[PDB]
Amino acid sequence: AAQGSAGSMLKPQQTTTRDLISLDGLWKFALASTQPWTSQLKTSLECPVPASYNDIFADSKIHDHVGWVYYQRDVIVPKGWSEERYLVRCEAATHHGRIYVNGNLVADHVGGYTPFEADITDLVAAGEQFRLTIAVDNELTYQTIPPGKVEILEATGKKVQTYQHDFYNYAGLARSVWLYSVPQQHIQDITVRTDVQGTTGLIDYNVVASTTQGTIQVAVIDEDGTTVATSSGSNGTIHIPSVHLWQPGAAYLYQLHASIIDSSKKTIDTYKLATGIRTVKVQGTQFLINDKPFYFTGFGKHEDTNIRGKGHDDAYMVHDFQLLHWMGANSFRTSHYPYAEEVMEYADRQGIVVIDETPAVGLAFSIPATFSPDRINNKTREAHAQAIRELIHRDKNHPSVVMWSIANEPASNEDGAREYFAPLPKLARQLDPTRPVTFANVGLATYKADRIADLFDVLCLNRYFGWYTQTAELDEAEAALEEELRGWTEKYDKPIVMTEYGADTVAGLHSVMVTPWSEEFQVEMLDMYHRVFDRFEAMAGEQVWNFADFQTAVGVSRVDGNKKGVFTRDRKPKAAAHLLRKRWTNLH
Amino acid sequence: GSMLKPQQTTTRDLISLDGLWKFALASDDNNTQPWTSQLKTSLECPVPASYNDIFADSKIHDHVGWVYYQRDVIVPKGWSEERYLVRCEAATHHGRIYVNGNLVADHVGGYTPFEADITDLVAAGEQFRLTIAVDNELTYQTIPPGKVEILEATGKKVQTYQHDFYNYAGLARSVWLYSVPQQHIQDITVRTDVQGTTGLIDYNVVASTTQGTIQVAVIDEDGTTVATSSGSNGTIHIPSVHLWQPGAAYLYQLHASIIDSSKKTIDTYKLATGIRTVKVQGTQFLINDKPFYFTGFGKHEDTNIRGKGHDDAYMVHDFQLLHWMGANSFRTSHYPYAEEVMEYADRQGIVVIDETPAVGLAFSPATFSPDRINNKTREAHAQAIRELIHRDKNHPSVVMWSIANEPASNEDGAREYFAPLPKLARQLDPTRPVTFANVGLATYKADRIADLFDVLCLNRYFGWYTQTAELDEAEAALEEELRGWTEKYDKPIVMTEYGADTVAGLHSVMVTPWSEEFQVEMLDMYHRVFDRFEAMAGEQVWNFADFQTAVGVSRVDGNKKGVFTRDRKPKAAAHLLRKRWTNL
Repeated sequence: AAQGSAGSMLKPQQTTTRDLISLDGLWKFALASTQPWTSQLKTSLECPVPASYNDIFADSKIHDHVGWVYYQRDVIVPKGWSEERYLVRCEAATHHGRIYVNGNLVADHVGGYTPFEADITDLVAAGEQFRLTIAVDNELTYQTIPPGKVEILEATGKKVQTYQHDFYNYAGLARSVWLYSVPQQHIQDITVRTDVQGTTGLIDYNVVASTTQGTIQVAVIDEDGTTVATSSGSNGTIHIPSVHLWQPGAAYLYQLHASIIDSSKKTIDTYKLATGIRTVKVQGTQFLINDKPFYFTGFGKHEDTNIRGKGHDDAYMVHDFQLLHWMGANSFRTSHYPYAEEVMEYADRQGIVVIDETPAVGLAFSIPATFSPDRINNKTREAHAQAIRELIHRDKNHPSVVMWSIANEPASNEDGAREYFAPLPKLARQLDPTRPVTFANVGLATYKADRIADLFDVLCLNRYFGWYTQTAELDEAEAALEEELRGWTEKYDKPIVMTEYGADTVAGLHSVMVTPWSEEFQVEMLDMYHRVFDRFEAMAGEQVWNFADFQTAVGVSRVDGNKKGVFTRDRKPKAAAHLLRKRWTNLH
Repeated sequence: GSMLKPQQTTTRDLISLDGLWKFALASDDNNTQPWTSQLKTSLECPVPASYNDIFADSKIHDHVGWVYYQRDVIVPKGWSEERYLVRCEAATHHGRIYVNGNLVADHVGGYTPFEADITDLVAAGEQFRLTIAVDNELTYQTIPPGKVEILEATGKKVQTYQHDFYNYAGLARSVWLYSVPQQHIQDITVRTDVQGTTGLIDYNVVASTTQGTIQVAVIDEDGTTVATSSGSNGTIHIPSVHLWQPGAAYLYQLHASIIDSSKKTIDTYKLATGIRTVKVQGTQFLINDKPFYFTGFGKHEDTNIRGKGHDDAYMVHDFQLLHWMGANSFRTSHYPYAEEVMEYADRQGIVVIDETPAVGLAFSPATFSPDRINNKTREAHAQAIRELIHRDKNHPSVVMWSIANEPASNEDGAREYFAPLPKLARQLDPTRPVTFANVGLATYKADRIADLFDVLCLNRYFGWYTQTAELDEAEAALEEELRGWTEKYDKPIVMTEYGADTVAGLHSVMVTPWSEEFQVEMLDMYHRVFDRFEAMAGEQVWNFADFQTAVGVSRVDGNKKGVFTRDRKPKAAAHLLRKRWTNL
């Protein structure tokens, strides 16, 4: 883990040449008390892996814990492995993960939403058994990339985790853990850039191999199963005659088979990696996927379900996606962190557009000046960029991912904000020149007051007039909102997307009168917002906040988390769901 | 036709096949044999789950008949010289495994494993297309029984059945590819006895071939081996044993290895056992020779979207909620649950009543005849006992088998039907008492099955059905029945189920059903009566949590008799229970 760079490999898969093993299951679990990774574990406490631990146990001490926790289990390297290089991966640690093989530290990793792994091949032998213990610290600071500070309670002395975001600070191994193998000479990375000449579809590729052994073949197969182009070399471009384009309601995916042939006509490594072929351009006030203009519809979302909290779930993913299709949503935004990788591949097959967001949420203090040597400084920017790299490295390939979101609701109206943010969108366009760049702008940072927006390609606005400013005054709110829309459309020649608009709603709370927290009120606000968007020709999309009720930090104005959900936390449609379905399916 | 739960050792390997499978349901195309081609679906269905609620699509949820799960599988290169097979922890009722178009297994239990040795069908290091066909149709001969019918006007197929809960279908439990040595261990058996302070156990391993020798280590929780033995089976004493107790789980690990001509280990298996005895004497249920009282619930394999699908987190949380409220037991309501739950219960010190999938042997027409439930049905019923007991025999947590829930034990034919069944059970496993859960109509007068069973499991719901909202009246009808049974039979009585429906948030200070308060009052008044009867052996409230059911004008989006909500939140009764169960 180095400054200015990203060292993950490709998403482990199984092949004729590589082997894959799941470490998911229950693991022994305990709380920081000393040096637990040097002996076995002493607990009847077992925690499921793909999951956040906080809610799992029905224990207050555990849920409330500030610091490190310890997952542990034994592992056996299959005896079939020697002559194969093998290693241990975490798709994500809560925030700060550490990997111990038997009681030597083998990896330390600061991102909370991106993979990390350790090559253990010289460290254990094929056929041998070791003690995998993984340490996850949930502590946020001013330098950690969702920012925060631990404090202490004057009377009881209890440790307490402050932060500036909405959603609860769920910790642990939220994403699958793996033990896999790769041949000594292997493909480590692949870069795919899809473009279109007339009707001919060309993808520039780039394959990275552990050594300089043999050569690099690439077959490119269609959905039916018949290869449609081939190539040699670590890099080039591939021509596809009469391409089936990946379309935002009509996913087409070709399968790029990268192989590492040895001296002779023999395959020694291979890797299957799906791409779809699509361009993304912003021209002025317009968002083009495949040179036709596009309008987002959908939600910012969360990784949040009932007991597992943030832990990725196969069936909620599929269900969630069906609800999107049910209502004719075409996109969503990975809200305030990168989601599980498997959600991105699913999004690709599913033909859903994604706004991929770094875990930079709450870069402000006004939910004290936020950009200084105290709160958000240069060491913080360093971590912010560190996170931009790992996200892009990981996600660069998904045709569904369509624009990077640098941050949520940063204090972009304050002195200091511009210096801070300047290198970040520039980093993004550099590492990946194919997609546009944005961040979701807060209400305070008005068109006048914001000093960041010009550095970005698309304008993403979060607004809540009918909620905060004009509380229940929908007409006075329609005033405020078009005031603001005008301001942006006049000052800038970018396209605009409402990334956040909504109102807390308690399922079953009804009222014939104007009343916030009533299914009815939610409808009305949503509806008048829509009416306003349609009168602005500069709008390029709309994302309700949020998909579904979700858990947040304890708070008096938070009714057991955030209820701005259009669906309940158990995924049941409020009235708003049906409004959105009616608008999204019945017009363009 | 099963084998020990696959596990990774030094000599066995093991891959999970869980994840997104291409999913499609059977239509009446030209394509009558979908298992020999790529599926036309662009639907991916998650595996550990069950499919009905997953797709937000009616036709899918409503479907009667076959569906197909399909995916590609790579047998590892290193697997050769080794023996490998594909296991299904469970299907919906009827599962068929196809390996490259080839029918390789066909299995009729709904909640137990089935598997296929495919070592000669696919080459190690090669890829194959695995497709699994699961049929959800019940009949008079399936183990939950029921008939399929046709809606007169529209023509739509519909599935009738007799039991409460919804008929969630699919691959509700994990799928595996796994390696095993040519000369492998196939089954193990453990029987734990207590002889004063010393624990004894009789191991019985069954390997594939008879060369080399069988060796056994028994390691304590601290890593130190504590008795050793040689031979395909023998009996072990453990000096000052650490007993598995309902309050305090303790699990010795039994390593059974298959030594060869030399001093090398060709195969090996790790099998957890707890040392504990179950005796029923008189009206008493004794665990390790002290009186025991079941506290807890009938439960269900039911969560929100995955339906019946096994779930690690809800598992762990559920148990944490038993601990929270001082529960000590539960009943695998109306089907054996997933294997790993039973394992977990072992580690957790939670006692289990293991029930077969046999509910709804009741048509309230005459239910026991050559039409509804005949010998053929009874064949299948004995098969489930075989497969249930074969799989679960080893668990210190499992403490009783439950033959069936709420059968018409009061009708003619009932007796001829059940007779062979508990005999079968006691023959397959002498170490545990046998029961079934008695329905309300089958009173202590009317019932004609009960004498044939070790423990009496009942599920009275007077305050609900009978003296609906008349608790004083229900109290009487309740104690009347308990006099009856305790007067008539010299056995332990456990209220297997009991309690009233309740809507979270619905409240009242008076006697009003469907209010949180009414539930507390019913549950309570029952406990008052249980405490007066010396023959009582345990109480299990009817239900851990709300669960989905067959659609009904009397079922508010499922059953709400649950003590927690479907997303597992405490109702008023949860607290009443916690108070009683922790404190005395």
